[PDB]
Amino acid sequence: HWGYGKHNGPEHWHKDFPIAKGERQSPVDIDTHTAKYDPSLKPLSVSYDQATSLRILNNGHSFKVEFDDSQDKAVLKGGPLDGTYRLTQFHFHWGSLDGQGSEHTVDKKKYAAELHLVHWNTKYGDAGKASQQPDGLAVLGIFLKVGSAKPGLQKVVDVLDSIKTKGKSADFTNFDPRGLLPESLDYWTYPGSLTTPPLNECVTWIVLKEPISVSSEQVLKFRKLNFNGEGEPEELMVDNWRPAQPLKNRQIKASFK
Ligand SMILES: CCCSc1c(F)c(F)c(S(N)(=O)=O)c(F)c1F
Ligand SMILES: CCCSc1c(F)c(F)c(S(N)(=O)=O)c(F)c1F
Ligand SMILES: [Zn+2]
Repeated sequence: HWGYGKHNGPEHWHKDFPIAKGERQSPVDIDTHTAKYDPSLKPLSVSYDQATSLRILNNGHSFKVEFDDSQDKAVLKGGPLDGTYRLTQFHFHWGSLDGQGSEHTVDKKKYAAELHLVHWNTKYGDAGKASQQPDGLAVLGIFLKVGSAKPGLQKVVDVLDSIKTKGKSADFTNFDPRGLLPESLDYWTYPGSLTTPPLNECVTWIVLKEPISVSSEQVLKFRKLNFNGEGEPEELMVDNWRPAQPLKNRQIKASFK
């Protein structure tokens, strides 16, 4: 199985998923000085008022909150996107210590963690079929820095003890993902990929400029999770991030400055 260790981590993924060495892999370093301000980009429209979270689970590579995406309830549009994308899940990537954890970097800076709110293009009817298309998914990426607590994250942090090992899950209703957003929706965008196997090149990335702050106690709880299933050797779930990949011919566009 793929993972993040020395023997099954990012440098090994290309042997099962050759698109790892593709032309539009993610994440990337965002060079804020070469990114092109595009005055034609729209404001992002984040419409999460009717979101319905359902469950939270530890899948062995992160923890994920899944939403009811069977109706048009929590949708992303505007910005660089054509059409309408529906929120299906969010998850995080984070480090073994505060100076690393994010997948995207900004001028080579790593953040403590990165939140991925994952949406699929409604013209493809559902998430799996969307992941097979070059404009199938839109992932809103938000950086986490350690400082003051994010009140809206606490409901997530407080349930993680119940999903410590791979395969555990719990009901998780009435979680409002609006409480995980920073004030500004200024963003960078570029065409890329899933950052884990199968690494499909199906993602329009929209990475917010403004990080959210979370507390040390909040991120500490992420680090208590385990990659392993209950009954296997204990390997804390930390450093579940893919390093920056070559930008190749791509431009990163900015909605601002
Ligand atoms: C302890 C030995 C691990 S076996 C293995 C592996 F090495 C990989 F690199 C992969 S990969 N190419 O998906 O990382 C894999 F799926 C594996 F099962
Ligand atoms: C087939 C799509 C389901 S798999 C998946 C995913 F949904 C992501 F959001 C990501 S991410 N980490 O790019 O947001 C990912 F890497 C995945 F592999
Ligand atoms: Zn992710």
